[PDB]
Amino acid sequence: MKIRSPIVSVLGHVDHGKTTLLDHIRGSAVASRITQHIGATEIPMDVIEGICGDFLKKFSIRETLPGLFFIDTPGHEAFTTLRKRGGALADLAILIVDINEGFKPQTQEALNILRMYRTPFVVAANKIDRIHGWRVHEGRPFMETFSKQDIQVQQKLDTKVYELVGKLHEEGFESERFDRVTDFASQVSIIPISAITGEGIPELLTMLMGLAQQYLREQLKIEEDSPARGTILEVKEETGLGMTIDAVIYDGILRKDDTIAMMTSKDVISTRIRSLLKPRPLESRKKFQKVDEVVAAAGIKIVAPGIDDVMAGSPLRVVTDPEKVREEILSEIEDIKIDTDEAGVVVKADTLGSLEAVVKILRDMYVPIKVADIGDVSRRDVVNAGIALQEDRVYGAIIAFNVKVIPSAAQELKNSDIKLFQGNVIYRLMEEYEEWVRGIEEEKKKKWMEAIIKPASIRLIPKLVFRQSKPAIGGVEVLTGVIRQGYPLMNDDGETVGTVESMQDKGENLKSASRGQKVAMAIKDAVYGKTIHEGDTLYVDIPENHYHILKEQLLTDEELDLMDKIAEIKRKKNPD
Ligand SMILES: Nc1nc2c(ncn2[C@@H]2O[C@H](COP(=O)(O)OP(=O)(O)O)[C@@H](O)[C@H]2O)c(=O)[nH]1
Repeated sequence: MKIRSPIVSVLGHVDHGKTTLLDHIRGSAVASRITQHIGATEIPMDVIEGICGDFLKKFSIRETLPGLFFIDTPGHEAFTTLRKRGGALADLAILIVDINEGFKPQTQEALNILRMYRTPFVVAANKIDRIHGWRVHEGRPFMETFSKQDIQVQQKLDTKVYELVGKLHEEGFESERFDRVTDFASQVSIIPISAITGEGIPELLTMLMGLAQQYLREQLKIEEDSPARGTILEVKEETGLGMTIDAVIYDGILRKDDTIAMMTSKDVISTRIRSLLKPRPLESRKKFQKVDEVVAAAGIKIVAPGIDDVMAGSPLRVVTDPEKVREEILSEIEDIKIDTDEAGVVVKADTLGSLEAVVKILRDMYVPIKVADIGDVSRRDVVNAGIALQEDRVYGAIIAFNVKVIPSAAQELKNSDIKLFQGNVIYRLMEEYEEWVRGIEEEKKKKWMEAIIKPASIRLIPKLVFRQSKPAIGGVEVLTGVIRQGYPLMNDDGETVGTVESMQDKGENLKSASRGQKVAMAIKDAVYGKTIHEGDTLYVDIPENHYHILKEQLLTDEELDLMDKIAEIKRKKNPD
């Protein structure tokens, strides 16, 4: 057993500086007296100590770590592909943000995933050299170069830092410029830097080491002779070689003659490795260097037969026991794909990692999942959604992340009832889904409220009697509420006097009457001069069970007052 290098991802909105930042650290390494990796950069502890001043001396873990293994983040800003059995492949992260631009959509998306997988991170407020009036002091610690700026320049920088603090706060994260942090464990540390200039990088790396000191212990233990465990980051063609796999090994050893298992779009496969390729060491004509093996804390390119359909994000396992590896990979993938008869909600994502991100977020929002898979929305996805709609329209929806819609499914989707949420920003999709369930929720109650007998009051206008009884008919004025056709009416003493049979507003047939409308009303079972009298006030005879639904669904002010009045009336022969 040994302690490996913490794996570090660099996340952030396009053009905010992820690449430039990595190149600068790479450069400080290149300029010294280092193993090369495919898709990653290892910065040895001695290099880190050379960049960080005596500032690093406060962190004892530096004496036990080999260095920091930076991931040169995947294809097209994927980042969720940097996955591992359970959560993130990265042990730590740097969230880069342009200090002059502020938080952008991609920035918030990364922030949500970092919180989701509880990955410790630091925030690098990049491009400080672009603040008006800034005088560059090449590769110097932030504190040193900052103290040489004009006072109004120092102030402009802090204004931008506090804007970031403001944004992180709205997002549920307390934070501060790194040197003003009071609780390192609960506040995000913000390090202002210039990736192009090198300014601030020393405190940036020092804070990363601070994150390691605070959080990383057993997660870094590796068994260097155990069968390698890794994650496939890319599956791509390479000139002269066929399909190739770029992977990061996070535990164990991978040898050039090993058999490795992985997941394809259909099943678990294994392949016997032909070559392990790493970049040329620092006038060979070869683009790569062959290697016999590699030990955890490595990025490698693998050449092996039928890997065309291997999924990016798939676990990579050296095989000892064929059945155990297969079931172990299947169980992992099983919690991400999903296809059952129960629940509802159909999810489609562009990659395994993204699908996993959506599935987890949904599971946190306690939304059941019927289908979750990779690929464009299909007719089958639509049909399955329709099936789930049957037991709550809350599930009659398809959440499609960075995926297109198959024409066949487009047509199937023609008939409504099936809501389609499309987008390349996970938090927005979840935002939209909630405000969607929101409406569906209101549209539901209002619907069952229409079936509830509400409070309403009526006054029998004197001298406007058109029929004494059988259908009793007379002029009426609605006092409070909304009297409806069918409503039961009761005496001032709770005695039932009849039901509203029909109403008419001048020449209009009304099923509902409100305010002080005054209409000719027919009251079934009532008889003038006997059970009802001119001038009387009549009240809706609200049922007990219906009355109780004052709390289970609450209604004008006058209506409220009336409800109490109606309660007082009926309480004359049965309290409550
Ligand atoms: N002035 C300035 N430009 C920077 C800085 N960091 C990055 N850039 C520039 O911003 C552009 C995009 O950033 P880049 O690292 O290349 O790619 P990325 O992962 O999308 O961030 C490039 O033109 C960089 O040269 C910085 O600190 N200062």
